[PDB]
Amino acid sequence: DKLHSQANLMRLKSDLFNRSPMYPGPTKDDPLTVTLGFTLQDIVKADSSTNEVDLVYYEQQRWKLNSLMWDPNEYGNITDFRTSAADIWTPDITAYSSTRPVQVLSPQIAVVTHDGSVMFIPAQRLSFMCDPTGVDSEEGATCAVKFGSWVYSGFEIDLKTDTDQVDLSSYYASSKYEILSATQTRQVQHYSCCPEPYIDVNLVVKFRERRA
Amino acid sequence: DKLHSQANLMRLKSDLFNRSPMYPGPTKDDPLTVTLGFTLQDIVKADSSTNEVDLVYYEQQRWKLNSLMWDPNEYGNITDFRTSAADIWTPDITAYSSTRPVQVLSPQIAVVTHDGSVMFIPAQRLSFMCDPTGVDSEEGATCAVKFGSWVYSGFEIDLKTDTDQVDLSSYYASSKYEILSATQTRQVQHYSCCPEPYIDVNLVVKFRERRAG
Amino acid sequence: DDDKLHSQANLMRLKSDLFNRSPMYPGPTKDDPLTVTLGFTLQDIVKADSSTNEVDLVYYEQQRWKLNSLMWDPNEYGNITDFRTSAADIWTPDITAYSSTRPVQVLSPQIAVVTHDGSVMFIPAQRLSFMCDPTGVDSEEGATCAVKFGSWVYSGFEIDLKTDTDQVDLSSYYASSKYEILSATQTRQVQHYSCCPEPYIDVNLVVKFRERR
Amino acid sequence: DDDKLHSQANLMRLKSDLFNRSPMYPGPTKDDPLTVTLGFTLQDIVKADSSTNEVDLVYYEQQRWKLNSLMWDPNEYGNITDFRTSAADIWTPDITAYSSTRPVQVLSPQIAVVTHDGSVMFIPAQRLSFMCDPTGVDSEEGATCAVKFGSWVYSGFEIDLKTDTDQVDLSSYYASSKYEILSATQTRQVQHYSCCPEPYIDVNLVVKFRERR
Amino acid sequence: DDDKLHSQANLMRLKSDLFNRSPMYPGPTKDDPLTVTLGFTLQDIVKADSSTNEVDLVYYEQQRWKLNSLMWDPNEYGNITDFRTSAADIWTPDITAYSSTRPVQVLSPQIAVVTHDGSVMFIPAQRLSFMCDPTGVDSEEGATCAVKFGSWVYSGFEIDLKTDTDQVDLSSYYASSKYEILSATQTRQVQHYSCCPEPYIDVNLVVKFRERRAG
Ligand SMILES: CN1[C@@H]2CC[C@H]1C[C@@H](OC(=O)c1c[nH]c3ccccc13)C2
Ligand SMILES: CN1[C@@H]2CC[C@H]1C[C@@H](OC(=O)c1c[nH]c3ccccc13)C2
Ligand SMILES: CN1[C@@H]2CC[C@H]1C[C@@H](OC(=O)c1c[nH]c3ccccc13)C2
Ligand SMILES: CN1[C@@H]2CC[C@H]1C[C@@H](OC(=O)c1c[nH]c3ccccc13)C2
Ligand SMILES: CN1[C@@H]2CC[C@H]1C[C@@H](OC(=O)c1c[nH]c3ccccc13)C2
Repeated sequence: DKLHSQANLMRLKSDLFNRSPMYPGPTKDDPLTVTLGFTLQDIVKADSSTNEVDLVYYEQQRWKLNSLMWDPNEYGNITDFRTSAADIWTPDITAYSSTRPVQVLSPQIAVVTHDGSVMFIPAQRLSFMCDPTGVDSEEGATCAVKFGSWVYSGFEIDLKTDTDQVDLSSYYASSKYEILSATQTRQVQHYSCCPEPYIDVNLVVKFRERRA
Repeated sequence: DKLHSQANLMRLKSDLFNRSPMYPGPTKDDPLTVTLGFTLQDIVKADSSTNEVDLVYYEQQRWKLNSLMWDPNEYGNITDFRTSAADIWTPDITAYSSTRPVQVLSPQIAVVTHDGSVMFIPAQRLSFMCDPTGVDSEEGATCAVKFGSWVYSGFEIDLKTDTDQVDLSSYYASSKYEILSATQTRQVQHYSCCPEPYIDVNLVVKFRERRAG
Repeated sequence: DDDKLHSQANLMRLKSDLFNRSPMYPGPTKDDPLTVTLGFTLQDIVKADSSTNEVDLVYYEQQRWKLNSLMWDPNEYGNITDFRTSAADIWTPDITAYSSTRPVQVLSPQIAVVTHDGSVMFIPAQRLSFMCDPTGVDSEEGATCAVKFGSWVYSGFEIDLKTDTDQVDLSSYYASSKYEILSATQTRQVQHYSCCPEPYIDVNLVVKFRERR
Repeated sequence: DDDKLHSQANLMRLKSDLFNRSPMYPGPTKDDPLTVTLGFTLQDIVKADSSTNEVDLVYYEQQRWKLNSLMWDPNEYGNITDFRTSAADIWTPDITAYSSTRPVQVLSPQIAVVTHDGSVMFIPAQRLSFMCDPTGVDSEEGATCAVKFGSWVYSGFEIDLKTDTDQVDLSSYYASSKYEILSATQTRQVQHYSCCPEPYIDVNLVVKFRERR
Repeated sequence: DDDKLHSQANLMRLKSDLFNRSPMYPGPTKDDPLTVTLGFTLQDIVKADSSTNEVDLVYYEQQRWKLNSLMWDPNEYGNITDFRTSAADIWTPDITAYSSTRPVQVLSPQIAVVTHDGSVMFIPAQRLSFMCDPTGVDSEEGATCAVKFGSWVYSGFEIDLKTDTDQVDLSSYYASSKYEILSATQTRQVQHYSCCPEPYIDVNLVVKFRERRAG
């Protein structure tokens, strides 16, 4: 009974991975749109001696590849499966103003659905460039960090959000810092280096030292 | 004789691991219950500048797979064996409010028994979100951290505990912090992101600074 | 959708032909020397530690070189003119900070852009602690420090370096840094060491900076 | 020159026969138990942190055991009596500090010595933080602490431990340490846990130390 | 174009001939012993912590040895006399600090230079924390500390060591370090241990240093 479902799932993964060579990533002729979102859990530290702030959050990443679709009826009605992020292509979404390598807090496992879509939710701790002047005031401090592909232009990787409101409903209630507001907004960057635009989602956080 | 038992173990492992492929993990039609329990060894530090607390504890993980069963009589009466956690599938049990990657303090080796049960006991150090206010009072401070699958819903991984009492019999007797109470409780919740419930075990610790008499 | 499928097979075939149908490039020799263009984009001076004389910089290191072994005719691969690939898939130059005090910490994906003429562009973002006395940083005149970059093991007969400009790119310098940049230059130098009879090449990064006020 | 060629050939053949022809030792069993000889050489107490009750030791661990599967006749292999090999080529015991607070940091190469009677010698140098209250370190009496080392997953029925002496080797203890050693002993102990019907064996390192005067 | 193509081919063939056509060198033995020439270049004393008696040093080690198994005739390979290769491609000696307090942090690419006579030059740069009491560092006489380097697992019957000079290279020492070096020596020694029937060889690096002053 369960033997058959296990066999079917193995067969599906072999047909998708071991049979077909890995996705070479997007191109101008085969571009990809990645949906990004942020769930802020904690501002751990705001360092005014170096202007770095440490955030704990997760990143919702979603995209769709035709090379990952399958007919459930042809695979025991399996409609999704979990797999190691190392078995699939994942986008190179990067903070543009980190000061330390990102520290990964969640399992590098993703969910693949029969329509070819992938959902990958990396939890992480990030130190980024942030002047916390005003954090000890009622108006608070405002910092910002952009997330995008490091190496793919908007012709290969476009980004989008499902909303411009950051999810603060999991934010730690006894953090040293309360969040006043947090937005997440698509932007188009034209850097002086590079003819091709680079797309990003800009996370803007207004925050202050917790005071009743 | 011992040469034989050694060959029997090598055979069993070859049969279990190298014959059928890796267990692809649970599915809604083949769901798995993971039994979780905690053994708290030390509250190492409570940082009020950041509201992070560092715990040293073990996490008892137990589950059972049909694909790991064998007949002991077909293998020289071997009833269990130890093996690298890399040789088997393991659940993606994750602290939901960690602030640093968890640091593993013990060997990544599991015990597999002939009924297909796996016992895995990783010791580790965790920093998590905790406001230690009141730690210097008679009432002490209270913090909590949930643990569960990151990627699997309750329809794929369920959790349970064998007791609601955290195991304190190995708690370091000269810690800077004394434990007032430690409980572990199964919870079910919905997140706005997904239509399925997710299961966690919530570790709640009440603690205060040790004082001399 | 077949056209998207075709474009993918073209890319998969090109990489297969460049990488898997030949052994990696063995690096440069006296007979086939390489020129690496180096350029720096200063993002932030994060920290200036006067107790240890170390300064920490966040910057991109632009690296560019060209190999005949990476050339292809786009017309034979459906007009594919460039592609992105893991820096592990190709040879990369061993460009090293000569006065680092800690291992460089990499902040961006290790992915390069390869073009049909055989040119490679690799732009790693990095945090570097290097040797620097920040005395004067809290004055109008400010502090001056310098760090040299070059091959560790190739002399100027095998790896030559150049810059496209002597001016460090400051267009991405963090506007609310603790430190403002008075000037930042990048200059090719040639050195002889006592060890070795051949000259080594480096690019010297000189940065003048002061506490923002 | 030719003879060195023969010697190298003989060693490569031995290693190939021991490692590539037969599978790796699956570890000890109830029917084929193993005794590991364990001893400690304490080099330094680096740090004692009274705010977290963690002490940091630098030491080496002497580990020795013997496997029939690693035996060979020297006459079959050009009179070779022993060799050095990566610890990855062989099974090693999962000897673990029961009260560490951070992952152990390895200071020496992961290479072991294998002798023709199947005995193995492995001497990992390490830095360990462990649970220790340094109260009294600033007195003439000093402070005492203890840390036990044993297998994480094998009971006394699979791995037994022994010591050649109960005296910790202090002959390489750093003479200018912040802490002088008053005593250091290593004692086999048998412990029962409520979790487990089988006892586990450990070597308990007890150190008495004080601030150098 | 065609001259460069050819030289690349010769090098590719040489490396294949050295690495794939025989298994990787099993290291030295009593019958096939090796001498490593060792030397130190000190770049910076970054930190001297008197709360724990640890000093942090950035330096590089010059390591040289020679193997018959890495020899070739340049005339057979387009007159190639040397090449650069990943240190993972070759055996390297397990030269270890005897009194480190933290793992070494590597600051240079792990690549060595191989020459047709079978000699290997490997120059690992690193930051080392080692056991060192800095008392007297705030005085004219300074502080003196020492750290030995040698093989961890091979005795003198398998790995011998030599220096080219007793004078540590201080020419590249960081001129604006918090600490000035008064002197640095590097001396071969023989150590006998109770564990083992034969002695182990080390180079003892002795450094006299003090807080930088003026005038
Ligand atoms: C997301 N991106 C990061 C920064 C901009 C965009 C693309 C990559 O940067 C570049 O290509 C260059 C930067 N500076 C340069 C100078 C000469 C050539 C290229 C670049 C990585
Ligand atoms: C234990 N889990 C963590 C958080 C909830 C549950 C499942 C995983 O989260 C998601 O799938 C999403 C979170 N936020 C989202 C937003 C849009 C789509 C998916 C998600 C990882
Ligand atoms: C950029 N480089 C670093 C330092 C100089 C140049 C080449 C490499 O060093 C050497 O080969 C030697 C240094 N000191 C030595 C002493 C004896 C033999 C060789 C060397 C690495
Ligand atoms: C050295 N060892 C460490 C601790 C005891 C011995 C064996 C391992 O622990 C267990 O199996 C359990 C601990 N607590 C438990 C609770 C339920 C089931 C098993 C255990 C790891
Ligand atoms: C450089 N070396 C370090 C220390 C001496 C030499 C060889 C290695 O040590 C041993 O084998 C033992 C030390 N102490 C012991 C006690 C019983 C058995 C072996 C050893 C590592």
